Amino acid sequence: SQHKATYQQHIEELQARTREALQREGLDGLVIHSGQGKRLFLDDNHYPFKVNPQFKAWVPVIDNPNCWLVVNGVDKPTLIFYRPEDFWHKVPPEPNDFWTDSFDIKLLQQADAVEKFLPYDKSRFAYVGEYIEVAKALGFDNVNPDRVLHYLHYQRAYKTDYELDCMREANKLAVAGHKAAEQAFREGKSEFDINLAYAAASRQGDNDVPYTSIVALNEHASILHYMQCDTVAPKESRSFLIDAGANYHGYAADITRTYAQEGVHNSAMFRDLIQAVDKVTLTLVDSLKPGVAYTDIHLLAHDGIAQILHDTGMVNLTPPEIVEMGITRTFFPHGIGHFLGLQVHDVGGLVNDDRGTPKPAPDDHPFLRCTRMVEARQVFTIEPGLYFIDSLLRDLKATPASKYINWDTIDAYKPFGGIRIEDNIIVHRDKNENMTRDLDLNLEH
Amino acid sequence: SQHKATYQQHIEELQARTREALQREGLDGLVIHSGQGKRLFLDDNHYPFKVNPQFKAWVPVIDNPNCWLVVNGVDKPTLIFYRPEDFWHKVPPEPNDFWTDSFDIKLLQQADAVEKFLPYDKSRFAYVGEYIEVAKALGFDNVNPDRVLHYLHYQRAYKTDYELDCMREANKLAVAGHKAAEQAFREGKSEFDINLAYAAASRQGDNDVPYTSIVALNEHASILHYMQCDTVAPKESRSFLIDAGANYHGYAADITRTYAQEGVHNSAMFRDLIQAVDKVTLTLVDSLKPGVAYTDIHLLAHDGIAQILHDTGMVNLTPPEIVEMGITRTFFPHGIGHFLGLQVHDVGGLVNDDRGTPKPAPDDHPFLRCTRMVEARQVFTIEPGLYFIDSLLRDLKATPASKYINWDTIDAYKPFGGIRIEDNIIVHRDKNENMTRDLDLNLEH
Ligand SMILES: [Mn+2]
Ligand SMILES: [Mn+2]
Ligand SMILES: [Mn+2]
Ligand SMILES: [Mn+2]
Ligand code: NI
Ligand code: NI
Repeated sequence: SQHKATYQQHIEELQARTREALQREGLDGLVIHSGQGKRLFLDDNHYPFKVNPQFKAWVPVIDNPNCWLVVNGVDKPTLIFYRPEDFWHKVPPEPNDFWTDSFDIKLLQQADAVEKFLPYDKSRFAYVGEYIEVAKALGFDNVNPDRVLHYLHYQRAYKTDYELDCMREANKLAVAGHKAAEQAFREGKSEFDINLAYAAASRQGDNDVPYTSIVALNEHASILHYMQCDTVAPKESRSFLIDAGANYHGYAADITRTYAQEGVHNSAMFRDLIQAVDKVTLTLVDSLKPGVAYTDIHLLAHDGIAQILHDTGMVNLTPPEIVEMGITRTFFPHGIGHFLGLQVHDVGGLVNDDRGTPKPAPDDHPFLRCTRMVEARQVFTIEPGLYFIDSLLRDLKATPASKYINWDTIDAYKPFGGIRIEDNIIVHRDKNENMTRDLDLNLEH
Repeated sequence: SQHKATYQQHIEELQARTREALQREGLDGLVIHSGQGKRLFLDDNHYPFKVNPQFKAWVPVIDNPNCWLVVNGVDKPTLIFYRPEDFWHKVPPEPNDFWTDSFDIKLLQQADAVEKFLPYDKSRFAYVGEYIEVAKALGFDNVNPDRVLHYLHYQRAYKTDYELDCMREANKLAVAGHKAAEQAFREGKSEFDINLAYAAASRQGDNDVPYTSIVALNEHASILHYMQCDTVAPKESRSFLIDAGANYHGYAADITRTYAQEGVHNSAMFRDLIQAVDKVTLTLVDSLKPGVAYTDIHLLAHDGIAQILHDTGMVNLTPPEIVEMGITRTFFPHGIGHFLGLQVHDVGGLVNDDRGTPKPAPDDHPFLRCTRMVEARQVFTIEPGLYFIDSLLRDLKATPASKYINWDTIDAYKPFGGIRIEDNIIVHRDKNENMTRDLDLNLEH
């Protein structure tokens, strides 16, 4: 509907960035490697193929190993495109799609035959890719140069119109999955079956999604990296946290919702806690504006969580006292969000400039993944949370801060695990676009 | 029900094998590494963890990186068991299950802290694992010694009672998936949705199964490594080939079935072709007996396929002439089957002895994966096929053999793609156990 024209503009922007990167490093071009198949130890099975982000940054070929871009920022980029013809393969038609006019395409039938399409004098080129020993054999002395990658990673923060469209489509697929997952939860289904419901609606399976989904019932919602999926449902399914996304052309969505089951003891109470976290998400989204330091968004999240901890009677101190004593970190221990793009935890969040000068997170907020200034064309997650994490509550109970905690109230919330409400937002010059809310993903459907 | 006693016997057999391997190499012990997490290039996501087969050969811990066995074939094996306690992890109870009494278990909280549990003098030990640079840093000069691995791989052919039980359970899960997949096909569902139906019934997802499933409709059934799953069903779904398995404690099932849709033009004809391939599978299974050369099973398969090609009028030559002219290879181009176990294409199929002397497949049958003599306690796949592979038919049409082919008959079968019927069989001294058929997986359900 608009992708060919927007893609051609995307290519012009990438060519411009490539010219600058090449000037900084003193090179004539880059050779960008999609990757290779990875064989299991002692075995003939392979790992799922995961394309080099620097390759899919140019072209929506995400499922094809042994492909190579040769770019100089001036000429039409060369795409060496892997297309074996052995009888056991599904041989697709030669590439022909919205993107193909942008490239000089060379078909490669044998991965080991790639030298014939590469530059003769590689002294002037840098290989960009994971297979640094392969690049060495092929003759590249310059591999993954920091000046090039720091510059490209910095610019990756600013999405082109094409990229923003791809991210909108990824959000659409993810939202469909999310709505189906909520229904499956309310049907009493296991974590495993809820995940299949999400796959069925998003049309994305476990090796299509851009990160492994968190599908967590009851107390599992307190476990931030909960990776199991139980195949039997709990006797009582009272709460549900799902963190799951989708890919479109290699661009990610990254969405979290939390739910309370109708009819269980204290359902309304937990539901209202979810609603309070939701209001923090939306308030923080409104605080995103060009010029704001993203660290201030993180600190503002801690202020919101403190207000909830106070209002619910969980902590018998004033909101600023709850913050200043460090108590909010027990309940909200991770970062407020991060750049989103070709990678889920997208690149450039902890640098100050395009040369890679570090700007690390504060010491008391070590898991914050972005400290950049907010600007137009950036895409962010905003993901406040409030959890009842047994290990951190136990640590807290053994401190002097334990006397301010109403442990009866903690015990009432604890069986519901925790809460996170994560949206994906495009920052524009004069407004924000909450892709997730624009698709009518709120709190119950 | 019987697993603790059978497992203890399994451990005694492994200790015996370990004593022999150690004697051949001149070592005092092995250090066997489960593996490590693999990070995506430039990213913080990880590949799905895949356990070292030599580790899961001892213990049913298949989802845990940074674990280490120390074995000498005499003492109770040491298991260094990874159990980090950081707040973001689901911390399970300390290991306690049927297998745990067999080990001296040392808990490891930090992967990089493993040196404290390893032998001081490593000169006498061999590391067995993928992370050979890690082993070098830790001080092992002996890594993956051929004498040890050739011996252990040879003995892996002969399954213990415990292993046979695990393989029976894997077959049970796979069969459940297979029956559900057939139903989904007959409902007109897409490849993608058929795969979800299989997951739902087997309770195994894309990263649980021991190989990526082939889920192929119509002409896709002719594509032996068909890896796509279309998300929209064809206008007419006339045929279905599914090659899919399951894991139980790291042991694989590996099953293929093919189906014809009721009511389509030429349905009965294709159905009858499936039935003829099925009769070849069953006849070949009866030919498996201790003392038989597995290569003779492969050649016997070619005789059966020739008989079908003759009987159907596809090829206007006598059955032995069809074989001797090489025509059967166009229709059945892969091997008749392979050892099955901890790995799908299980180890030791192409060696003559326990020192690794090669016994490669014949030149005219290069994809045959097993040339071993059949013996009791071995587990095999038997997987004859008959396909209509456009690339090979085109090659054939350009040869003098083209004049013997009834291309009208080929054109009638071609839209159905192809056929494979694969069972998993345990060879006993006096009989075979067809695990797959024992679970009532035949041709329509
Ligand atoms: Mn996120
Ligand atoms: Mn997330
Ligand atoms: Mn097989
Ligand atoms: Mn198979
Ligand atoms: Ni368009
Ligand atoms: Ni048992």
